[PDB]
Amino acid sequence: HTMEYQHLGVVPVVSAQANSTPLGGCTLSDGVIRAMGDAARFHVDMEQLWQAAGSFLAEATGSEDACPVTGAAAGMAIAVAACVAGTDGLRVQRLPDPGDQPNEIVLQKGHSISYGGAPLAQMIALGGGRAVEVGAVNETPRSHVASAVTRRTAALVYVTSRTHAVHRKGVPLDELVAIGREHGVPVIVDAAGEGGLRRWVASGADLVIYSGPKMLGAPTSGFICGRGDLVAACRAQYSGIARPMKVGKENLLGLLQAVREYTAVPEEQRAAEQLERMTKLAARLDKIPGLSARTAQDDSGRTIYRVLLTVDPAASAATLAEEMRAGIPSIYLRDFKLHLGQLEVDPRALSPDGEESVVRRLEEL
Amino acid sequence: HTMEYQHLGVVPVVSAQANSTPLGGCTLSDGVIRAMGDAARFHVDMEQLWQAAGSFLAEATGSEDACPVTGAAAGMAIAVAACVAGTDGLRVQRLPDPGDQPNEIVLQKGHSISYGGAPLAQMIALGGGRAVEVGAVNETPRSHVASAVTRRTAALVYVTSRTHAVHRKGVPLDELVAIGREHGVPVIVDAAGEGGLRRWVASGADLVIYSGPKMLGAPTSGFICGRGDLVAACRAQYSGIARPMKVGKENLLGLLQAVREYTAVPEEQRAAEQLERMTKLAARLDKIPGLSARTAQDDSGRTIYRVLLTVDPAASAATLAEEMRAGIPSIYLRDFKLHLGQLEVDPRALSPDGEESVVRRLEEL
Repeated sequence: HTMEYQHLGVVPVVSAQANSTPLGGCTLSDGVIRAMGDAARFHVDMEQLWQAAGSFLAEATGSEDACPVTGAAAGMAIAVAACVAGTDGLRVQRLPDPGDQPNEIVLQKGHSISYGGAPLAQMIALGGGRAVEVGAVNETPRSHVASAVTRRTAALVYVTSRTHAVHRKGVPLDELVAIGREHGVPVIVDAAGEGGLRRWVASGADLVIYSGPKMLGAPTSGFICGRGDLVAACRAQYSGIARPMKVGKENLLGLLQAVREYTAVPEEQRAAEQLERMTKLAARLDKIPGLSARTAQDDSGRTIYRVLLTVDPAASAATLAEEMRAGIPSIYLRDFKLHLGQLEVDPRALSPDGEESVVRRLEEL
Repeated sequence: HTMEYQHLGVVPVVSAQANSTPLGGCTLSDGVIRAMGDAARFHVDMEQLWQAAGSFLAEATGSEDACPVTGAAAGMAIAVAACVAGTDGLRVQRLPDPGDQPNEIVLQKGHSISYGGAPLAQMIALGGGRAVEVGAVNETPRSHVASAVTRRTAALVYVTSRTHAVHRKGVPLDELVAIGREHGVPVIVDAAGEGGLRRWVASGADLVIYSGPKMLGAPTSGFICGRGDLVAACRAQYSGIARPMKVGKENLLGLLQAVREYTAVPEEQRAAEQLERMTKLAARLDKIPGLSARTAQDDSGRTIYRVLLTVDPAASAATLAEEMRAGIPSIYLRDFKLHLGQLEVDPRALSPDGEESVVRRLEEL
């Protein structure tokens, strides 16, 4: 019959570390799945579909236009290419050679992140740019950034993630927009796993990048929204460095159905339901022998709740984390606080049956 | 009479953000002050004093030898120069020109910190080296570091601070030592504000840098301890790039008296006294109108305690922080958690009269 994971010997896993790309991103709702199936039955003008999908994604973000991509990593490469090559078909097809165009891409040292091993500076190089890192991980003064903007500067890159990037004594986004407007250089925003669909565009940034499977519950996909002229320069890159970064019509329709369902549920019900589900889950874990648990808000200051595990060695935090990933139902928890002897259970990719699969696997030790 | 701060119009300040360099570092005990005064009355062979002070500082750290410096920033420059120029008097006096010596200094992207605005890579350039940053702030695989070590590599730099540097999915120190021993390249450790005087040397690193005023309660000073041959190459740099980084005999004797007093008080009494003093201080603050307080261990996982303030806007966290630094007794608190609407009160530079100066200044608002 139809091939499934069990046919390939791939047993599913339990994701208690949110929508990780190495874990397939996220699971789709029945509506997202059905949208991918209906789009796979007809031939459509992809230029007309891209223009229509862009206006849909721009309205949901309050921006001028939008351009779908495969994800946040491809979003950065295309956004940089749009600022370097523009819409000239010959310059587009000559990238990553910048030719005679300014291609310096300025960013703070603390924002030099990696996309699953691929550095953000490598995505800048694919788009014909050269990364110029300013400041240090613990400090980057505003004057350091403004002095780094010259006639050879093509764009400014800002990473919003307080999990993968560091912002301590850095330059805020509104300061970068003020710097960009002062010299006339675009500002590119990496908002890969951000839930706010309008706050980052409202900052005045020219291009804002979202990843699909992170929060919107979409298949492998993404989009770049912002100013109309630069979003138009993004689309032109699909005749160049963005040609290998294909976006199938099934992924795009599945992405639009994910946004329509995301903008329907209010953020209050999604936060309250998670806050009450993790409060009930933290009680079941705190009663385990030699394990303390409590509901804790996101340390970065977001409306996301999890269960901070206190793996006291009287009952090893590092050894116990590997024990969960090797059981019969493979379970992946957040281990960023393993140096503090702690672990976390993220509910953003955890099914109700997945919650029971974690309490049972924990009770067996 | 004798000139003091009041004669210059400099009014003292209250340090609730530990021993910050911009705040004069730290205050000295009566014994440290007396040691600086007694050393200022006699002429001594500085080579004999440096040899004697090195053996004293090496015994307290369990290393082979030690070399005093002005502080952690100068420690990095001299340690790099020791790995690049060695002990050749001509190469020492030709730095920061490396000549024909290998001068690549490999470090993780997350460890590219700054010393009060001066980047760590700039300190590497002063010592005749070239910084090679590997990986990203959120990830740096071990293979990335080992592949970056070539015949042109002079040393490996590791920053221990979990406050100013990022270690998330990075390379641990014992892995760097294994990499250094594999290729035969020294390992340089920035342990500026570390309290452990022996754990970092015991890791096998060749050179370990400590800053005086940070934890040891010393005047402006510092030292580099580690392997004998490289510590000898550090001393030779004082005929070169370390000549402007003078260390007066008063600062050095004051540093040794600080180490003798530090190794006398057990870490149990210093941690218990702080844990009980901040527990009593957190109760006086939690009773303030619209302010919650509690004793919290160091988020990085250290035996240091502070009072996490919950500045609810019902009674602005950012505005209230500036209000404390502008009062009649200027008070500086930790504002690294201001994005979370919080603030901290560090007791490492807070006198008992300084504690009362903070509760009174907080009660006046």
